[PDB]
Amino acid sequence: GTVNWSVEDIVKGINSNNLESQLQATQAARKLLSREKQPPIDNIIRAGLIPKFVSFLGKTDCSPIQFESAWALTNIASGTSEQTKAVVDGGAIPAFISLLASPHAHISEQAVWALGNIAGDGSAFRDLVIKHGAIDPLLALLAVPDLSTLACGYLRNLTWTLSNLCRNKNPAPPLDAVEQILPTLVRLLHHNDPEVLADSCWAISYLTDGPNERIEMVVKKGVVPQLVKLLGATELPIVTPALRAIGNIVTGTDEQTQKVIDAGALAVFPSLLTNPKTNIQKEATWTMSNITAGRQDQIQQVVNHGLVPFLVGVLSKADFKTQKEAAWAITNYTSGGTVEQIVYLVHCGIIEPLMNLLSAKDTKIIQVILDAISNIFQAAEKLGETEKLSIMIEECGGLDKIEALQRHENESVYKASLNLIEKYFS
Ligand SMILES: C[C@@H](O)[C@H](NC(=O)CNC(=O)[C@H](CCCCN)NCc1ccc(-c2cccnc2)cc1)[C@@H](O)N[C@H](Cc1ccccc1)C(N)=O
Repeated sequence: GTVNWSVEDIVKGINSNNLESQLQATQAARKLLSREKQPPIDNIIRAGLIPKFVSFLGKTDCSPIQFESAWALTNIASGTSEQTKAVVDGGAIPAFISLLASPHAHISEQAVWALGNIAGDGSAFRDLVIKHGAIDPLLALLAVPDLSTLACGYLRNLTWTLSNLCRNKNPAPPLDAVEQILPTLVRLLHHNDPEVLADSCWAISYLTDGPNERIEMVVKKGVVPQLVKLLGATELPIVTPALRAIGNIVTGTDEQTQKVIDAGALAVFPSLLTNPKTNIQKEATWTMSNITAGRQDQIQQVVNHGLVPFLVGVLSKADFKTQKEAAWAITNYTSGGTVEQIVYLVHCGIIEPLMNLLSAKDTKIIQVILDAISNIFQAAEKLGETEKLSIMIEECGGLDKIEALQRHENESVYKASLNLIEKYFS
């Protein structure tokens, strides 16, 4: 009986002095805003309905209209940024926080979902939600001895909303709020529900997307072994953020990187570096590029796990963005590796695919490769084997690729390749 109302009818209903008529119009409004094709959010907004919906949130005496208006507002707040703003400007945030305490689960859950949409909109709304004190009652809802006694959908919404409080940058969330949330998050990260695990991983991946101090704050909570385990999951919705998170951690200090290696991450990388999903392969290689920028003993652990041939593989054939990542991994490896580790690199076949990418119409990857070639010559210099390396590069057609770079637009390149020609090619 609340199917297909017009906005004018809804307004008439909501403007009556009759709580039941209001409830009926609100429900009608909810159903409109729920329809799949082009819900008329903006018409609803233009009709001045948000303030009325928000005031309906306070009707403790009429829980069904609390629920319908929460749902209606939620549909609106899950739209665009201006639509979300309209919900925030109607005073929704404290009214939703009050509803977290509702004795009716379906109402509390709706409030959880609404705050998640508002906080997920941007840094400023996220921080406004935190300032209105959302975190304490959100965490209080998860304060049970075993998470398994909570309804599955309920727990998924809470996790999702928690992950939005961790999301976005400029600024990152307040340090205080991260610390408040982190222990619950570590807990959710050990729960056995794929979606809760996915969203927990996303949350950790956001918190580790920053300066080493923020990375530290997560890593000191001991999540890395669990991340590595999730890194080995079969579900792509779990692997993807676990790898993003692991990728962020290895952009940190050598000590933070070492915890990733100690947890056994490198054992998962043969499958990641050959993963059929392009973005996994790409982020796996990025991750390697940060590990090969570590200490020589960390480069050595890459060698020991048999990962150099997989780096040669990615460099040889892959999506171009992934190959760019592999080039970095190589330059970083050659930059910091021992002479013996660089010799090993060449013996694995790095030279030919390295040269084939000198044909890439991209300035940065050329600089990166030319830099790597230079590092390898510097290793050959310490062994007096510069000439043998020269013959190697020449025979796989690499020399012609380098002379052609003499004839190149950018001159950071141009001149790097001429340094190479003069110095190592008669
Ligand atoms: C831009 C650059 O500053 C960010 N990436 C880093 O790895 C930063 N790391 C360092 O500077 C280390 C610290 C040493 C760490 C010690 N363990 N020094 C050696 C080093 C130098 C250069 C590279 C390099 C540069 C460019 C590309 N690939 C690798 C890697 C290591 C950027 O790529 N971030 C991603 C982008 C992305 C994420 C996922 C997929 C695709 C892209 C993101 N936030 O989404």
